Amino acid sequence: AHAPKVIVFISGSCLFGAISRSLFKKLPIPYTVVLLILGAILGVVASNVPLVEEHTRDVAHMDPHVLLQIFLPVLIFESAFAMDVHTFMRSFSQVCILALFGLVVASVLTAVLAMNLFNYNWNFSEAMMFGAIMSATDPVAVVALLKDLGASKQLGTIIEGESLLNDGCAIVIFNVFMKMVFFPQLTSTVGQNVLYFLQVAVAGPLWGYAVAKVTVFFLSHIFNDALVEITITLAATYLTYYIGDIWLEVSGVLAVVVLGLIVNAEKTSISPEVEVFLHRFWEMLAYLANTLIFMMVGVVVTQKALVAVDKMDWFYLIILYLAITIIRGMVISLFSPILSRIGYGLTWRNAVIMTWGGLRGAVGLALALVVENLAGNDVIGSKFLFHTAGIVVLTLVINATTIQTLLRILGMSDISIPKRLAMAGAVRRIHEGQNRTLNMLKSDRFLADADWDIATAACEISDPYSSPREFADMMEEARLRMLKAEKISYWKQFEHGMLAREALRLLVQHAEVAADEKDQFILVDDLKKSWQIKGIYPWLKRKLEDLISHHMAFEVTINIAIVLNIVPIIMEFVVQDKMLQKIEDALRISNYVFFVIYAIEAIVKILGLGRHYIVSHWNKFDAFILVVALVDIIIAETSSIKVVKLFRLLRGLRMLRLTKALIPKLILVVNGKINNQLSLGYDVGKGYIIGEEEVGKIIDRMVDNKKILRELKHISETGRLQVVKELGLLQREHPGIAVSVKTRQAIRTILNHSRETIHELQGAGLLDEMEAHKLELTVEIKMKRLMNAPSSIPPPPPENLLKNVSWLAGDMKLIDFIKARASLLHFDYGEVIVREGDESDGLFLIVSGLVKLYGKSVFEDYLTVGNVIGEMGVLTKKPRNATVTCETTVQVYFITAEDMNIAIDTFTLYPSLEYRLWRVVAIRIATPLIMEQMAFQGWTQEKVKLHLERGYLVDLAESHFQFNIDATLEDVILINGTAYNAHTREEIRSPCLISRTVHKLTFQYTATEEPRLFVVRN
Amino acid sequence: AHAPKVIVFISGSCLFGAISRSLFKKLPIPYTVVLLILGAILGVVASNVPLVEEHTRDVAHMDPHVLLQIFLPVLIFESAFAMDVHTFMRSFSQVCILALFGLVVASVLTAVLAMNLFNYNWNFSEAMMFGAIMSATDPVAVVALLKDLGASKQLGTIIEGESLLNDGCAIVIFNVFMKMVFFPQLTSTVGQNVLYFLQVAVAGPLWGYAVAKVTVFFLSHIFNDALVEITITLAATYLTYYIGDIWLEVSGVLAVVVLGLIVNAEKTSISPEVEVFLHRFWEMLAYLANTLIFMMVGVVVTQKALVAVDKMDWFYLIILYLAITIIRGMVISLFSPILSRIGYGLTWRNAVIMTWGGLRGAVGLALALVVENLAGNDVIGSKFLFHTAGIVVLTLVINATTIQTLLRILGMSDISIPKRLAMAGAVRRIHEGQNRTLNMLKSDRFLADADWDIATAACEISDPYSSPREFADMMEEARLRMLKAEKISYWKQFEHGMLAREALRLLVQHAEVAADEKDQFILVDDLKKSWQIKGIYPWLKRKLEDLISHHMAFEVTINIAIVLNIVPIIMEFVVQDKMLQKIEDALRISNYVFFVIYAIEAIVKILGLGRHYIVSHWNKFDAFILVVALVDIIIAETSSIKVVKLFRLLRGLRMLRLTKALIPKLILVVNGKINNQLSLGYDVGKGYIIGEEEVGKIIDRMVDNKKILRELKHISETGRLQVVKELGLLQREHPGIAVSVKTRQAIRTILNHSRETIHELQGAGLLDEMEAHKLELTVEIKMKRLMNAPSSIPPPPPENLLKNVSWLAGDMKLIDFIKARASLLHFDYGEVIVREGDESDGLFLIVSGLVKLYGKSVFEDYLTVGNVIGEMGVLTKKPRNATVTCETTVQVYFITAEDMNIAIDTFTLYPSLEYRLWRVVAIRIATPLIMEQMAFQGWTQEKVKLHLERGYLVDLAESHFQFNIDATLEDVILINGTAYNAHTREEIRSPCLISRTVHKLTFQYTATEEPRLFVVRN
Repeated sequence: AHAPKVIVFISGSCLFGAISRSLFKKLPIPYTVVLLILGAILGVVASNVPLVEEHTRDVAHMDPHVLLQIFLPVLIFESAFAMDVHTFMRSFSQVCILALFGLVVASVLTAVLAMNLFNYNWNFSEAMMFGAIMSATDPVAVVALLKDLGASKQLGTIIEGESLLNDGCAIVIFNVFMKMVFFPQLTSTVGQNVLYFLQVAVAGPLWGYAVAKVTVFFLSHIFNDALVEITITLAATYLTYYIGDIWLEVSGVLAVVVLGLIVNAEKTSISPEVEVFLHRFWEMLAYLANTLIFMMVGVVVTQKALVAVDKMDWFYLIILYLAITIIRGMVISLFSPILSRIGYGLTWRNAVIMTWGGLRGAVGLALALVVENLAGNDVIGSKFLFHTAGIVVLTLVINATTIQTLLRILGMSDISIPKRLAMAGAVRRIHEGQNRTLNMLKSDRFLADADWDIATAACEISDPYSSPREFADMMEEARLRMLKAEKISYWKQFEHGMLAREALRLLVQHAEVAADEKDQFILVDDLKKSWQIKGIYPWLKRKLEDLISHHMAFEVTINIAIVLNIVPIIMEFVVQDKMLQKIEDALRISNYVFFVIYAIEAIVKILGLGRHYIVSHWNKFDAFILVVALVDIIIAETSSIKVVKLFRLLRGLRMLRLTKALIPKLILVVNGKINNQLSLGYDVGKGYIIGEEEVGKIIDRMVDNKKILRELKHISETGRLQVVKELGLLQREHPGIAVSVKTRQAIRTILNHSRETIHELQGAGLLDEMEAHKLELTVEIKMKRLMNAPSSIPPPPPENLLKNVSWLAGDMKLIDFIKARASLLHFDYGEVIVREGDESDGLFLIVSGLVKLYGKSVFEDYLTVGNVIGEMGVLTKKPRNATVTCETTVQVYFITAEDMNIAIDTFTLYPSLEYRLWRVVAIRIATPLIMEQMAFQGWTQEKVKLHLERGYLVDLAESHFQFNIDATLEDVILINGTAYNAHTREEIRSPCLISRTVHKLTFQYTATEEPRLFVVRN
Repeated sequence: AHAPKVIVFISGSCLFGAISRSLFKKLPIPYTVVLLILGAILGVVASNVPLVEEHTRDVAHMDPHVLLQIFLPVLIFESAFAMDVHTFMRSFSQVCILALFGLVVASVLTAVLAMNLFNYNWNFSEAMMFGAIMSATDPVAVVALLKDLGASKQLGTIIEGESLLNDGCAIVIFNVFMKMVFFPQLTSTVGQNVLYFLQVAVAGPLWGYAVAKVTVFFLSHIFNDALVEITITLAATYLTYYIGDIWLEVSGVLAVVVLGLIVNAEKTSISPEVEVFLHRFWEMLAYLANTLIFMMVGVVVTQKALVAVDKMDWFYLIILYLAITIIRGMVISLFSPILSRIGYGLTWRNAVIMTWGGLRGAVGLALALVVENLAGNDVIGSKFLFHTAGIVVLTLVINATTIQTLLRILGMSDISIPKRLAMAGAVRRIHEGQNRTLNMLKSDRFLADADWDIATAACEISDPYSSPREFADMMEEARLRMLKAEKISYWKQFEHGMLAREALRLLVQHAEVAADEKDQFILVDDLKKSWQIKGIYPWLKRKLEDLISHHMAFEVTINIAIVLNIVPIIMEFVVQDKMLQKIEDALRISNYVFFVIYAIEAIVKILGLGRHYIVSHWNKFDAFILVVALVDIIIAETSSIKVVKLFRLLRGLRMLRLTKALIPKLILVVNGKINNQLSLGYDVGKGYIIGEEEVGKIIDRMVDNKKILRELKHISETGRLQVVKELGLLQREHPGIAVSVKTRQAIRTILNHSRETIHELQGAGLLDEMEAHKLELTVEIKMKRLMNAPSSIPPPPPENLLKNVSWLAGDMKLIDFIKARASLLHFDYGEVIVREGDESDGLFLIVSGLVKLYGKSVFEDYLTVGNVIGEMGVLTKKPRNATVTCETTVQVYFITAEDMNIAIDTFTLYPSLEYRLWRVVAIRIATPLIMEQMAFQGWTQEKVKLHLERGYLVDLAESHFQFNIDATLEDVILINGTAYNAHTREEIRSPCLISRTVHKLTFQYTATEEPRLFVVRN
């Protein structure tokens, strides 16, 4: 059979690709040129040696179908799949203008040249096929350099996206003109041509979109089956192309492009193992396709093409190379007035790279082989193949090698001083670690006599990269140094999962954009562009909710019944539109019986709802459709004008009333869009707030100048406050979406720490490897089920807020008491709930709204639902520390200090209510104190809070003296009250970090300021 | 074209497999039965609806070639690839006996039944095809249960290996009898039949072995190219099959089996990413093959088979099911007298599982489809397909579901108390961690109002599994508790890379075997089976080294010349054996010119070496071959008997002398085999020593009974000492191999810690993600280059040992001094180098041999090259602490205390020589002290040593008082000398762990016992 033999030839191609790719890794020329050389050699061998000709001929040629329907889909999908979708969408308008118009203009100009330069006397359709071939690109070799050098990352994204769209549209143009040349048909009317344009250009992406959304839907519902996900992705990728191109005659390649982009975007719905597998799998297929195409080009160019090449063809080829380079540069320059004003903009030297980086590749060669096959004996196939191969070789030899020197000359290969210094520091760190390990290993019993001259050489890692004027100098130093601290903070937040990858990239992009620009800091108005939702979706949401504003089984039954009955309707009316004696009778009978049994909705609803049945708007349509069907059924017991109008009405009216059930789902879709935008804005805002709170502890130990310190601290806080206000406003604008976004991240954090506990048990050897996977898989299934959480969650009632406060969360009997003794208060904008210095009246738990707080230790921040205000008012029993003002309509539970005192004095079990309240206060006191001692040591706020979570209040009043052992402790904070050192007799009367040299403490009955102390176990 | 359509059908199969696999996950029946049902439905549809018949018929049938040459290789290779090779090799004799003989006996018995039960009147060849089909297996559904239950892991390995070999040999038997039935040929002679048997049974595995070794060779030389590795593996896998089955007519399937097993074994030569990709890729292909085969079976069984099935065929099918189950059980029982005495043995209930677990699968169905296609219109194809499908369905419905209940009834589904308790503890740990994180999250500003009723329910992980008599009870408790501590230690050593995976599995197997057996502890003689090298390779090594015992370019030129000239020789003599006028003349001329130019070896060597040229043995053959060629060339200037003998001699003599160059490489091969065995033994011994040294610190805090304590401590040390002796002996037996094995692990440890430093910088955000990958890739390329390190490394000279001692390793001027003042001593067995209580004479650095040490703090251990003996003899200047005796011929550098005192008093820079010596002493003192405080806390010895590596000696004598701050320190050990507490005035005169409550220390001029103190920075 032929299939084993083609697999054999594919494996031969595999090994030749391996050889070429391995040996010429040193040399600058890419391996594809070596594959062309090998193809040429194999061609001459198979020509002069018939013993191998008769074997190889059977596989040496490829039908147009295998090219256009296997190779091109693979290449185009792999290109669409490896792309970073988000930056592409960020630059879509620029990349799409450049691709879709530059392709047309470049192909037209190339076709004009091919008619006027070459003596081949081609007509315009042939020249346009030629231009479409010569306009394809393959910059995989250049985007790699732009990624490695790191400079102008947006340029790499733009070039790659342009290549993707350019290749897709080039294939479409080729498919048109190939038909006009090799499969001519009679002149179609303008209307049919317009429909054909819409079929290829508009139906394609829409078909891809539909299949992509269906595929991601199903992928979101598969668990513990990597094979099913992989298989579904592959089957969808091929069926999209085949059904599009063959059955629908819709542009398959564009649908495949859209499918790749969408599936890449929705990567969160795919388990990570399947993600990495799919990336490597499509890379492998693209590699095989490239090797096969290049070797086939060499073989057939020696066998069939070069036998008909004249001395003038080489001159034409050189002129063509110059012409296409000039055309591409001219196109880019001509659109520069537009591209400069959209997306990323376009620097001159970026335009130079984009011109020079236009490598041609496998797509053009595959199209040239299609032409060569279809042309048969005509010279046009040989001319096409020769010129395409010549251009490919010239670009891969000249451009693909000189691109590096061009990057150097234009001044872009220079790696920035920041990154160079970071690399040098990291290398020295690694080197010191190696030195330590070398010493230990030398000081060991078993490996004492290893040849260290070999080992030390073997491990050596080496560097890969090798007064007011003074006040402005120091200011620019501090500016860049602070932005570096912000970058570090954003990465640290990412690694623990406080940040989504997209939020991280947004923040890092804003930080590097702020670094290169003069006198700049991260602009809060550039962050606001995230959570400021575009009004389209809110508009739609309120509209649909307005539009949607008797047992449960009835509507389920009727909604099923519509789907059931539409099949008879369409079956009959399509037949009547197209044009068994029992079948038409059976269809009419089915219509009549359906109309009869529709009493179970019509009259049942009329009687159940009573006279007011018609008040509900949709029941009016329910009556109307029955009225129409009654007449058009009664007619049967009594012409063209009857039937051709009934076939309109009895279809149209029956499908319409399904929208009543459809709207609730579109509401969910709008909610999902709003949820995604709100979640991204929330993540970036929270990340920025935390980054400012962390960098605002580092700067006090990192700039000396006590004027630059104040200016940077002011810029930091004036940025922070706007965000903390706006995030509070977002909740009020869209409550339930925010509630869902909060619950989701809560679960995510819990699951991450559960995985870390599992890995700790695994590394400690307390849990088997096979048991570790079994637990981890449940962790992952829960994590994936997070993606299917409702996009909106109903906000909890206030009693559920009381039920969940950290200190209330315990005894049901205490919760019942607090229900029995509480009051609910409501306040308007600008009402001030708390003043400084007033005596304690009770505790406030805010259940709605946003409040601003102010007071000297200043403290200008805000609080929101679930926060408790006046925490120690009944513990310390002293004048208020701060003022609280309503920034919004605010609702709180107020429980009087008289109400507290009873429970305070009565709930005295070992998990004491006073103990719980003081611990809630102590964590808040302790966190800044721990940070001020460790922010430069590298911990984040959340690890600080988890570290303090293990701690407990010191059980004083057993006796008023204590000293501790570090074998049972690791940190101490004095929260409140008066204490004094047992050795030095120095008093401590402040919230203080108890330094680790403080040996022994003693206390006394300063009854107004009684002590509390907090300690952490190892 | 046909290829796009077959891809479409494959994608349809993909989606049906996805549906069946997803929906029936709850139900017990496997999805393949659902695929058969779907195939049946599709068959009846395509039968009664010609509109889809005309479309589907083109793909519905499959040629025998696509089955036998695509599907079967894929299935067999995937089976061979997923297998754990090492346990399979450990049980190979048992599994191979059972597979290769049970297959023959079962197929013969089934064929006899098929002749005698069925009225089909088959001949013996047809019945043997039938038996070969019915003897195939597919236990993938049962080995999964045996892996999940964890009981009888060896049984899972045995069943899986039996299936692999059984399927391979069944395909071979089928290929024989299919030829005899459907492609008959004339009766061959017995000799040709014997050659055919050798061609199928012996040449197959050898061809697979050759391709496997070549493939792993090339894979060992590829770096930073995952695609090349993947591509080469796939190309090799298919070319092995194709070249074997088609060009060589050698059994392809067996070669594929051997290739899969070998490539799986050599996984260390493949980058891990390529490993996981290949596993998932072959799983995917096997899944596709299974789905396609089952659906095709359903389609064709409805279209062609069931139309010719009678009421008696069902009775035959049921009788056949019973018969094959009985036959398999009988075979297993009959071989039980043999299988019980080899490999794993065979428990009765294991035999019951193996009988009931014999699921049939895709291989039998594919062979049945081959028969059905070849039979054409004959009833035999329908009978074969019907019976095969019936057996498959019966086994998948009955056996595949009842296997779980059988495992329960026989008493194997019960999970052991140890694992249940471990799971309960791990679950409670995870639950407590979730509780902590829940509390913190509640005590947070941003997520305060998340619906915790949703979150807490969402994250909940749940348990998956739900007096002398008293002295013996306590003894069995301590025995099992110690073995559990050993298991933990072996896992902890693995996670940091002190152990190879195989060494870990050896130790864990020995630990669990020792746990289930009564009154048992890990037997040192079971560890010895690792490093006790079988004598074959040492024998070969010495033999080849004996056999192998004038400018450099000459031999390179001649070794190339032999390879060059053999091509003319073979080209001429094959032609003369087979039977251009210029070509034969040119060949003779080439022979004569080669003989003439061979003067450049013959006479050049004779003159260069002189008269004694003939003394070297190989020069005698060099002269002999020239003598023979001279006569047979001179003949041309003067018949059959001439030519047919010259064609023997002038070939044979020319190839022989290449063995002189070949032997040096075979020496390397033998060295590699010895290296692998020695390395595995070394790893297991070192792991056992460290495990005993760690568990020997835990037991003092883990058993109360001070008699069971002594007995277990004695069993531990008496095991340890034998290993520490034998590992010392191994070095002397095979020096350079041991040196290479030491250097390799040194580099491995350094690279692991370098990777950890990189990940630390990455997590701290100090290094970019893209920079982190760039460094990590260099780390990985170095790690992979470790695999190509020489298998033997020449032992360093003594001056290189002096050059590398931890304290000598510094100033070149000090090294020069030590060269200037040193002495080298040699000692025999039983000479005692050091006695207790003698005055200091100097320091010993051992450069060769093994010495035993003894002394009260007892200390009964050994030391080896690179160890220094008498470390503080010139520091403390007091009577010796211990006795040292030569266990072997021993050589040491002895440098007199008089020689020390000068350098001690002169090398006083900041990196003081005395400082370095005291630090070398201090680490040795400090390590046990840190372990005794932390062994139960979970640290290993190596993390202890790395922790101490950061520490330094306290710079006393600035003033004799000090106190420290934990913000600059983390641990303290007092090494030697006299100190006293500043507050309590208590003296300290012992090597002591300075507990963290010790605030302040003071010292004094007790000149005989001056103090040294060691502290660790954070």
